[PDB]
Amino acid sequence: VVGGTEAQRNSWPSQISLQYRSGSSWAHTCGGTLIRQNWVMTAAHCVDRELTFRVVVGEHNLNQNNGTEQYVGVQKIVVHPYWNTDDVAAGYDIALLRLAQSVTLNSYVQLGVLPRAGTILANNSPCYITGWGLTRTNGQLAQTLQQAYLPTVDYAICSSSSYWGSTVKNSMVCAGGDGVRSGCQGDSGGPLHCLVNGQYAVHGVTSFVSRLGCNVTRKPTVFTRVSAYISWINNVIASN
Ligand SMILES: *[C@](=O)([C]([N]C(=O)[C]1[C][C][C]N1C(=O)[C]([N]C(=O)C1=[C][C]=C(C(=O)N2[C][C]O[C][C]2)[C]=[C]1)[C]([C])[C])[C]([C])[C])C(F)(F)C(F)(F)F
Ligand SMILES: [Ca+2]
Repeated sequence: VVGGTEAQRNSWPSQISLQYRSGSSWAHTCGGTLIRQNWVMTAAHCVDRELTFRVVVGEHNLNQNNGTEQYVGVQKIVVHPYWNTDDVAAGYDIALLRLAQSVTLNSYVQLGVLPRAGTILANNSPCYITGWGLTRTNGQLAQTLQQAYLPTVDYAICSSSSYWGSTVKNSMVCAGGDGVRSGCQGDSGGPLHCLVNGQYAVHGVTSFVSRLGCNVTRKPTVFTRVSAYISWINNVIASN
């Protein structure tokens, strides 16, 4: 997250850290959202290669014991059928991970609330992106969870030529693009929390940024629109 600030410990209890076995240790590779005691929602591009993964809930500082963490292995990975590894702009960047065990919900570990199917946010809606990604374009990962206010840019504006053009589909959500705040490498798969009628709901799964850099004017961070995949999510969970 570029242009943000450290979040209050455990203030985004649905945020998870997706890590892979790097021989001797574990390395953070993507964010994610806990949606069931044993299911995590993330980006397909985070898990479309054969690696050994684990999920950390109740996390804040990646390098120190905070005393609120729970570590659990990933048992099954379900990538969206239409996803193509080499074509992020086509969309369908979403995947569900079935955990080896159910985590214990408490003050530090909670389920993210999903929007009703088909829900579309008004332009400039108040949202926040959270993650341990780079804090600067070509910078380094954040040790502690960061957050940044990232208001939505509606589809009509986002798909305009001065913005993303045809690269963005209606199955995506754009947010930010002021050249100051944005998602960045390592934030992928994480949540875009939007405040709707007093409650925060996870409207997006962090997907991609421009080749020009993370924080670029008129190049908002692009998210998979969660409300476009509600039926799929429900079907996968029920069949597995
Ligand atoms: C993660 O945290 C990050 N996500 C990414 O890095 C995503 C996944 C694959 C590539 N990507 C990008 O953001 C990159 N964007 C592109 O590759 C890209 C190329 C071209 C176009 C475009 O304008 N098009 C026009 C017509 O032809 C092609 C499409 C759009 C996008 C970017 C880095 C250059 C963060 C969310 C940034 C991660 F991927 F998991 C990571 F941790 F590995 F980084
Ligand atoms: Ca920790």
